[PDB]
Amino acid sequence: MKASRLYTLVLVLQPQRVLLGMKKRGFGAGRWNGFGGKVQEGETIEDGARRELQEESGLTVDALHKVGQIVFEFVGEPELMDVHVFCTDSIQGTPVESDEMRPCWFQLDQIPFKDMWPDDSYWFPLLLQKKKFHGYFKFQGQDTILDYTLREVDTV
Ligand SMILES: Nc1[nH]c(=O)nc2c1ncn2[C@H]1C[C@H](O)[C@@H](COP(=O)(O)OP(=O)(O)OP(=O)(O)O)O1
Ligand code: NA
Ligand code: NA
Ligand code: NA
Repeated sequence: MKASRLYTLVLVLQPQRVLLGMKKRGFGAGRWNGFGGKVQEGETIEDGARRELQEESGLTVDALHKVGQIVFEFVGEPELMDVHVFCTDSIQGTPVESDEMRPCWFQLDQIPFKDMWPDDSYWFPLLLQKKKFHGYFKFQGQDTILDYTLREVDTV
C-alpha cells in the first residue's frame, strides 16, 4: 500500500447552520471546507483537530465528536491523506477571517456543495443524519473522482 499522512477536518454544525471556511489565496481558492490540517507529533488526533480549529478560525471548543474517517488518494501523489472528521455543536466565541481563510455560516438548506470538495456531496448528508462513516476517494486533480467507497458504520 501507500504511506498515509494524518489530517483533521472539523465541521461546526448547529441545528440550522454550518460554519465553513473559504480558501482565499492560490490554487483551489474559492473552495469552502471544514477546518483542519496536519496532525503534529505528540498530540492526539482530537487535540490536533481542536488546535487546527483554533488556529484557523479562532474558535475554541472543549471537545469534539468523531464522526468519520476518509482516505484521499490523488493521482500523481504517492502519499494518502488520512482525514479524521469531527463535529461539534457547541462553540463560545466568533470566527475570524485571516489572510488565508474566510469563515461563513450557511443555513442547512443552502449548503454550498458546488463550491465544496466533490466528495462532500456524498458524506456530508450522512453527517447531517447523525450517521458515522468511513470513506475513500481517488481524485484526478481537484474536481474528478475516479473511484470511491463510502459506508455507514456504527463505530468510527
Ligand atoms: N477531498 C477533501 N474533502 C474535504 O472535505 N476536505 C478535504 C479534502 N482534501 C483535503 N481536505 C481537508 C483536510 C484538511 O482539513 C485540509 C488539508 O490540510 P492542509 O493542507 O490545510 O494542512 P495544514 O493546514 O496543516 O497545511 P499548511 O497550512 O499548508 O501548513 O483540507
Ligand atoms: Na492549518
Ligand atoms: Na497545520
Ligand atoms: Na488547513
